[PDB]
Amino acid sequence: TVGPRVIVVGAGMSGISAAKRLSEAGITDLLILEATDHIGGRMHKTNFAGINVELGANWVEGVNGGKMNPIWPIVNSTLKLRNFRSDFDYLAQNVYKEDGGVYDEDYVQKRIELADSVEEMGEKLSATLHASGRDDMSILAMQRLNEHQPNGPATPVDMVVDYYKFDYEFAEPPRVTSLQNTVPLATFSDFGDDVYFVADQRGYEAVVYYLAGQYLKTDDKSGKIVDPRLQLNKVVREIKYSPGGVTVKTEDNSVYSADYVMVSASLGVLQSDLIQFKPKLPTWKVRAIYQFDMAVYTMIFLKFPRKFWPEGKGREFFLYASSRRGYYGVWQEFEKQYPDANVLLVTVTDEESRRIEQQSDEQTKAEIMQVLRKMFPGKDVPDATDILVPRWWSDRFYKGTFSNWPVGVNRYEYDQLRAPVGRVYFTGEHTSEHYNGYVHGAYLSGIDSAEILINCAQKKMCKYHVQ
Ligand SMILES: Cc1cc2nc3c(=O)[nH]c(=O)nc-3n(C[C@H](O)[C@H](O)[C@H](O)COP(=O)(O)OP(=O)(O)OC[C@H]3O[C@@H](n4cnc5c(N)ncnc54)[C@H](O)[C@@H]3O)c2cc1C
Ligand SMILES: *[C@@H]1O[C@H](CO)[C@@H](O)[C@H](O)[C@H]1NC(C)=O
Repeated sequence: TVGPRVIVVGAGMSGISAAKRLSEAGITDLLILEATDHIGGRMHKTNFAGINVELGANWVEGVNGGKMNPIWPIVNSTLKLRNFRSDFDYLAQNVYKEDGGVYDEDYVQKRIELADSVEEMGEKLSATLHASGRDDMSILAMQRLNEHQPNGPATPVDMVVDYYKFDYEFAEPPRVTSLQNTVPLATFSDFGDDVYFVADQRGYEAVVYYLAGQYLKTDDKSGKIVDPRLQLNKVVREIKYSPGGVTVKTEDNSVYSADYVMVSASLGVLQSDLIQFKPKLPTWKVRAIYQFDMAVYTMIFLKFPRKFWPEGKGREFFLYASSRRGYYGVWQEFEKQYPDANVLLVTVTDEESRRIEQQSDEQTKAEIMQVLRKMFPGKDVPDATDILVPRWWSDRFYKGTFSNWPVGVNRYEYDQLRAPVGRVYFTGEHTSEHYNGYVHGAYLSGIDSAEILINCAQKKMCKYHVQ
């Protein structure tokens, strides 16, 4: 109403957080333009076969550690969102042979232990690397170094173990991933090694909503955010920035003025042509944008006439050691989370995600049936009655699921990513210093971006030195 005006592009986690931090400081003249018809962004639930499941973020990652993960209190104490600790101690008993049945546990255990040791030496190595990133390498290069081979895990069991250890976490193979920025990982180093599966019918998005209703006006009766400051179905298509101020044009031809703009759209959106910047963003910034990775993590859901898979102690997570690396490999059954549901969850990432998103649900269901018959022969496995294939990559407002730190990108040029250009500020998981790719990362990045601008608006200090 009175003071500087900031336009926040996008009402995701970091978007909502940023505006909240801005409000708190006094900058209340905010306008949040959100492309979709809902806040939450990549924190989004949907109805699959009469239950609510997550399309996007599904875990609170990093719990029980030396520092409190800011999302965990909100999830466990404040909203008391239904969630369960994920236990992976029994994967050794649950790795399926490409053709028929499981491997000898004692065998698989060796391979897991071996894999863990190679990664532990990765940590030692990573701890010695110069902070300039000068002597950084891919996770694979390290793996090769320890295993004394021209290659990383090359055999069906080893690979699915490798996939589970890395791909299943970062949504890209070890060979594209920076050793120095994932091994070890601050998310786990700081907040603990535990991850917690949110399975609450309100949605994991309830966290975003909770935060949003601490500064945005909500209807006393229904609870729906009624604040005129949040505008849904507003698709920012052009940002005009000059010494004087900023213009923000949306897709319906509205043009807005403000003193500053906070961009919370994903790295993939920035990488696309969705938001045009006039004038064009400096080279240094563009090169930072296009060198970072916007990975794709696809959570394929399936429902079945009956339950043909093992349930009980250490049965939640099972692997499929395909000879075609990353082929329908990581499986999750929901006996605890959605009792009597008959839903399985297979995760694919990266190269496979792009294929699968592009093909018909039927074609996919077909492929998955085949695999499931091989995993459980001498059982009668019914065709899946329903399939869900989240198409995040294909979606213009996301163009991926989360960022991954790639080999080549050093700490400096990562900072160029978060750096502002004029009155154009950036936020989102991909700007998060130590927690890119994560809900908390997005959440904390909101606060940091906000504070950077607040420091400029109020304290009148606006030179940002990239480091
Ligand atoms: C499949 C998947 C699984 C994941 N797994 C985990 C996990 O379980 N645990 C965890 O901690 N994190 C995980 N994440 C990552 C986590 O979801 C993100 O780090 C976090 O949600 C990012 O929030 P954000 O505000 O940075 O981006 P977003 O949530 O994408 O916010 C951007 C918002 O801007 C909007 N938008 C984009 N373009 C425009 C525009 N042109 N105009 C106006 N609005 C625009 C979008 O609609 C969106 O609402 C997962 C993500 C996905 C999708
Ligand atoms: C979450 O809440 C439960 C049940 O109220 C409580 O016992 C526990 O302290 C919390 N769990 C974690 C991991 O913080």
